[PDB]
Amino acid sequence: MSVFVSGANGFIAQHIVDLLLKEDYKVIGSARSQEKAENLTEAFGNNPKFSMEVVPDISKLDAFDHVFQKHGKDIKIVLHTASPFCFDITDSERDLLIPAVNGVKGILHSIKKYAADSVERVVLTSSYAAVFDMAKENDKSLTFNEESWNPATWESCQSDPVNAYCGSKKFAEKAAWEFLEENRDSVKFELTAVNPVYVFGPQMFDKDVKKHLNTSCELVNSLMHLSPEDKIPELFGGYIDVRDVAKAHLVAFQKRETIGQRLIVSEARFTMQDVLDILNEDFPVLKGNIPVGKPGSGATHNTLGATLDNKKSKKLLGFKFRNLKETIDDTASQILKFEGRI
Amino acid sequence: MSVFVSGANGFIAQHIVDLLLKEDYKVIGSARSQEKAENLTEAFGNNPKFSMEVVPDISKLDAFDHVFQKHGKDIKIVLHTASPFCFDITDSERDLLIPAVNGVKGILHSIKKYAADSVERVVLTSSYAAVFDMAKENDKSLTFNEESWNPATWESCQSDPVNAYCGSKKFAEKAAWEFLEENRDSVKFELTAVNPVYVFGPQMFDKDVKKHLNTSCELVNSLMHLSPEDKIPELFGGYIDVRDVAKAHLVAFQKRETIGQRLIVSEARFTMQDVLDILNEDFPVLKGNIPVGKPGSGATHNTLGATLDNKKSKKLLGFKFRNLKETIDDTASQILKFEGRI
Repeated sequence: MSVFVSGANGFIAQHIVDLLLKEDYKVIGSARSQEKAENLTEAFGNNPKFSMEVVPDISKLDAFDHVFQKHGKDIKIVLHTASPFCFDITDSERDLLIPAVNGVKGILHSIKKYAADSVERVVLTSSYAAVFDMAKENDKSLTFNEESWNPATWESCQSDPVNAYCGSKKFAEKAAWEFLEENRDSVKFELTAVNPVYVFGPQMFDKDVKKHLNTSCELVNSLMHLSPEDKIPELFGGYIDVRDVAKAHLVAFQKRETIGQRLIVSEARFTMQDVLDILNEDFPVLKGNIPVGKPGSGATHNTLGATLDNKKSKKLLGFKFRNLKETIDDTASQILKFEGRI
Repeated sequence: MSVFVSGANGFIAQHIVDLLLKEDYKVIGSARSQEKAENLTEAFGNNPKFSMEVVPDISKLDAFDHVFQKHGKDIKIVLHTASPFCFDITDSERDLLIPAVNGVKGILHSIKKYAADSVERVVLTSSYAAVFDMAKENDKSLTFNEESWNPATWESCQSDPVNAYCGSKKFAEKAAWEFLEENRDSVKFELTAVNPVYVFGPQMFDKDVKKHLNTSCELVNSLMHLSPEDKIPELFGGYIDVRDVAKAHLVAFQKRETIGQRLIVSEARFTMQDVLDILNEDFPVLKGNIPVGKPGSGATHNTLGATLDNKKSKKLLGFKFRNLKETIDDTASQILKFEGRI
């Protein structure tokens, strides 16, 4: 009853390890170096049921061979949360697209060779970037669901860095499904994809906040630090708390009904205005020091773009998600506690 | 006199090498790998006036020690065009900001250590990203010039990946001027920064087009492959032809008047509509197959944002720049001829 979590030091991944250990699973994780592996096992307080392997570069196809060669008979569940450790914008194909695809193909081929009969479930951390149409998010008449796929092609997505990045998520998820479709009679596992939107919420450990804020929580951090007259960035998307994302990964491998499914983990829509309203209303230390904008004109009070219909995902997952106030509260409070501002 | 060109296989740098050889300089370049080094020397016809050294990682502070130790007495000009390879958007400080700064400090420390009395001129390839205020580029009432610096701070630029990247360019260039200020008595060299906008134009060699289009020319390529009913991306900026950027690097070290200067190399403003108009007007093979948009509504006919005042740079450089028609024509024609469409 052992579970392998790749890139276990990640924002989402640390919460996954946390939940797994609280549910009395044995957990094996990967990090890019011995130091990082040690830091994490120490952070969890040398739990006997938690062990780490070192996997320095997941962009290589043989990266996960040793772990499955050494522990393959013992691993029942694989939660592949790790993404290629770095990328660049020139030669998108060689430096972003190909590594993204191999980053998924490698671990699956490791399973096929050293654990074709023991691994029962694989959950892939995907993204809403593999689902949506970036140019059509603002179209109120449209609806996107679990069956929606990013329309960008291998060639067309290379237009600019942002499109290329979202394209890499599509082709990464596609390679997973393709591997299983073709190797179904050669592997025992079933596959599920978890597709988060913008991920907010507290870091698993308080020390992390200084270095390890993800892209979404960085947006909150910057808002907290803007002057009263500073401009408000224009952003629209779904939001989800990191703990709900972590919980969804467990439900993804635990339930029969999540087999072969893409699960969009999103609670509702937001804009930066919605985040600003919460910051102002909930944090006396910030009130008067940050921008105010136009209170109550964000997506928590209005329909501002395409409908994200993840009712299937919600039904399948079977647990209620944290709202924006709660996730921003926890995110902001943790940063303010790290800054000693209380 | 022997001119050192870091990252000599880059889009701009290949043109710099071409120009230098034509003016009968001896050239030493660097590339991240032996393969790339050998590919470049081959492409230039195994010209014995041109040699290549391997420098895998420019952010390691001893990166360039070997080249300047063995060639320091001979190297009189340094054209630092290389930027860190790879980046990451979660830990922007560790994976983007610090490497950018060290990618500049390293080579300058190498020069101080091994070529303090011989290197006479250093030219840094910086960027208009170090000059502009991204949020104010919109505002017609505002002007940016050679004395303008990106207002983003080390903390504030970390708000998002685009801002972080732009911030990294600021801090890289800042480190260069600071190094010279603090070491003026211990080094001989004078410093010049070249700061390009969006760089369009033909690759030095035709075979490259398949893999090696930079971010800006990738925009042109993507426009050439849109259907008549596709929507056009919304983008505003300055433009410059790659050959003019390359020439400017030579002028930047050849002239006395460019000592201690930041030179913004930009001809005029553009939007994607201006690019579309050129593609439709000059290429029968594209017209009727790509969007038309709203012809003549672009930045070549209208004022659509802040004024880029580089009159000082243009005067100091002393040569006229190619216009948008010219640079897009050459970009598209090379792609079309590579696609056998002519």
